[PDB]
Amino acid sequence: STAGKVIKCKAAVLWEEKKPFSIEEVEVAPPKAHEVRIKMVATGICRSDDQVVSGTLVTPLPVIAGHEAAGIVESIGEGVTTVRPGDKVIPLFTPQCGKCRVCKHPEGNFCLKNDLSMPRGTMQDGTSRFTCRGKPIHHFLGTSTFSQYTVVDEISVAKIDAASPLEKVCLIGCGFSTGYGSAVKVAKVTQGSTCAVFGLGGVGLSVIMGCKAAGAARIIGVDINKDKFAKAKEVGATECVNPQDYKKPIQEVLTEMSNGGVDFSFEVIGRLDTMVTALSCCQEAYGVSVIVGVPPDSQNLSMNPMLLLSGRTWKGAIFGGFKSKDSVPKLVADFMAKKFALDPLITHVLPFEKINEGFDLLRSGESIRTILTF
Amino acid sequence: STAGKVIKCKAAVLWEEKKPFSIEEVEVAPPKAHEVRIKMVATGICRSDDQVVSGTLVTPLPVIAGHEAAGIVESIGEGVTTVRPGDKVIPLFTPQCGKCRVCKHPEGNFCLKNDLSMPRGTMQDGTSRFTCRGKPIHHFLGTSTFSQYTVVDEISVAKIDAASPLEKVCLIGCGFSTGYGSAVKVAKVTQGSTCAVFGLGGVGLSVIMGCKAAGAARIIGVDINKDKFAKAKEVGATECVNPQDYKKPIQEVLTEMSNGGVDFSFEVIGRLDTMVTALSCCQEAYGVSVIVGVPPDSQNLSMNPMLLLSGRTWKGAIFGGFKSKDSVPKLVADFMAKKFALDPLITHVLPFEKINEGFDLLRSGESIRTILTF
Ligand SMILES: NC(=O)C1=CN([C@@H]2O[C@H](COP(=O)(O)OP(=O)(O)OC[C@H]3O[C@@H](n4cnc5c(N)ncnc54)[C@H](O)[C@@H]3O)[C@@H](O)[C@H]2O)C=CC1
Ligand SMILES: NC(=O)C1=CN([C@@H]2O[C@H](COP(=O)(O)OP(=O)(O)OC[C@H]3O[C@@H](n4cnc5c(N)ncnc54)[C@H](O)[C@@H]3O)[C@@H](O)[C@H]2O)C=CC1
Ligand SMILES: [Zn+2]
Ligand SMILES: [Zn+2]
Ligand SMILES: [Zn+2]
Ligand SMILES: [Zn+2]
Repeated sequence: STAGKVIKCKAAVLWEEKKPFSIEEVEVAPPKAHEVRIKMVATGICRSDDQVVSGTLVTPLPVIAGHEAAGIVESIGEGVTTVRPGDKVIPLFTPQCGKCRVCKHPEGNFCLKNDLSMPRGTMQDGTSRFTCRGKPIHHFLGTSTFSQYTVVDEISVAKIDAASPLEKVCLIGCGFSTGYGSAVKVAKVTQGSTCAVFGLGGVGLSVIMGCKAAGAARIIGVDINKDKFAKAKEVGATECVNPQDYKKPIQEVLTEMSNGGVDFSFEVIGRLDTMVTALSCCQEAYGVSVIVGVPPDSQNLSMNPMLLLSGRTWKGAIFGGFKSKDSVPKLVADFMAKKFALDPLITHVLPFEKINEGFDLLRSGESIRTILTF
Repeated sequence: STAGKVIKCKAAVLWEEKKPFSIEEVEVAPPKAHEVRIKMVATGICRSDDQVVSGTLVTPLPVIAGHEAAGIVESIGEGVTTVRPGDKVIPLFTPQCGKCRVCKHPEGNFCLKNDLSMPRGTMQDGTSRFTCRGKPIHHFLGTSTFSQYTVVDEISVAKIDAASPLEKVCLIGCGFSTGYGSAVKVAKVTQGSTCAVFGLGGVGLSVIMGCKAAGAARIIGVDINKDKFAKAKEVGATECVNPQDYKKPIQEVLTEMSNGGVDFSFEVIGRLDTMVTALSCCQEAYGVSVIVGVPPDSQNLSMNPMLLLSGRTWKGAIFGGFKSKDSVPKLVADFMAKKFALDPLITHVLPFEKINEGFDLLRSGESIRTILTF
């Protein structure tokens, strides 16, 4: 009988860029029509949430960040049909309305109801469910998972297996699905191909998992932090290279290593220069390069379109190209059936109250995924 | 007999950039091992040849330009197995060695023996078969068709049907195949899709022919020269737009016209700005944009990689992605079988001696293809 009532609970509020989060009481309004209020159980720390703190991923502040999570439905608003109270759910930072031209397209996943392209930091109705110190607080990507309770639109939540371990499957809400799908769905990596993966964090490791699942013969991990190489090899990298070790640009190194360029490359960092390097290192006639990393806000890259004229394909994707609400429950079912592993991404576990310590671990280079438990 | 002897003949020599072609006597050496000497019958004037004159497509000078042609084999060197004297042939500006990693790849066509990436202006053996006034003259793309006779490597020639009309099928050597293949093979335009085509010259009109052949429902032609619109509609454009008629950037106009972005766009001009505009006007989640136009040498474009992160695909191709020696004879057979039309591309037919007048028709906006006859 919190149904229909304001919930007071602890959240991690970001009042200002480049500051620690503030763990303090917020008010969470009850769900309106076609909204769902969720008791959070676990949430991952994704680099994207750090990019909000840095101001390189722009969204209105003050904000409740967090987008990679799982929890249990506390209550549903009028007209909700796809979840019920007590269901295990993953919030969907890329919604799936099922009605727009993108949701109807066989390839498209970047649903037109998204709050990513022109971020408002609201619910679909352009309002906020969060108050803190009597002030309205923004949502983030329609999820806001750094809170003991959040409210999401129905098109931004999926029901998952009632027996799911939420402290693992939260990663299906961002890192795992994004990297894995970038390899298997967006690039469509082929058997016996040579792949290069720039960035060996939680998302790059999931790209290597996808490239190994698709049968790549060679998977070259690229990182300036050599501490990341051991885990990259554990999940399928065949060799790792640190650009800092070489006199020549790493695109020339990777072209040499692959006897004329790789089949597939992935940028999984968020830098303009590595997006161009990753395109250049794929074979000039038939290579494919996928951008996964989030670039610094409003900045343009410079490149020579002759890289494309010879035959390269350049593409990007959100959330591994997966239609979110269709895909997430299937990915959970596949995890439950041991079709892929999440433990290699989880390097640290902390209670929610130690969220700043978890951000310090990511910023130091020491962690892949820290899972926060409520 | 001419076999085994130097031929003295008329060619159009380009001694330096931004000068008219010089019609004069050249000496054409006999073919060496694995070379083919061709009597030219017809050659088209392609914008790429004008870009050599402008200095925006860099190749060593002085040069015999011309790459879109057909002729008859005069003689063969030792070891030639794929053509014989008397055969009708089309020179291949993109070769097909059949042995390199690209030629062996199911998608690749940019054969590693090409003279496009790092142009030397020679035969495969690094020498020239042309002299003029006692000076060696460079080849262009392994073809050099602005000459009564040329010598090509065997991997740069295809045998075609003995009954084909060379004054039309010369366009299968460049413009038609480039535009048609960019639509049907590189973009893989789908039935009922909406396409935008930037540039309505000979290659852009061939892109429209391919989009119509693939069953596109809407084909929007874009040109600053409204005199190009009537012929674009004859070969399948459903509507034409001139960016100069609008207050808003044309990417915004096309996104509005297509109710949120086109399925397929094509840049068929050669400008950095229209390459970015064409990418932007394709739907952000599932759009495909193909670069066909040749950009100005050594210039980089500037773009926001968020255009790709949402889901766009950006790709370019040489020669419509066709593997050149396999494809050109089949395209000629398909033309003989009335599967497509070439007459709509031909606006002017001039004697070879009128090459400069042909180029002035292209520069003035008055022609699509001028065919020069020997
Ligand atoms: N497209 C999408 O849907 C999603 C994109 N993102 C983005 O993916 C990127 C990766 O996220 P995570 O794996 O969580 O981050 P992470 O920070 O854990 O991993 C990035 C890795 O890149 C390495 N790196 C940094 N600079 C480098 C350089 N110059 N050259 C080579 N390696 C370098 C770092 O050492 C680190 O190991 C971030 O930009 C993030 O915002 C994350 C998930 C969703
Ligand atoms: N990728 C490949 O294998 C090939 C590429 N090319 C390139 O394709 C391009 C087109 O070649 P052609 O059709 O022979 O050229 P063309 O000059 O006949 O056609 C170009 C059209 O673009 C239009 N145009 C110029 N500026 C424009 C602007 N700012 N906005 C909109 N329209 C504009 C012109 O009015 C003209 O109708 C050239 O860059 C050529 O070098 C041609 C053939 C093979
Ligand atoms: Zn939708
Ligand atoms: Zn994320
Ligand atoms: Zn080859
Ligand atoms: Zn051409």
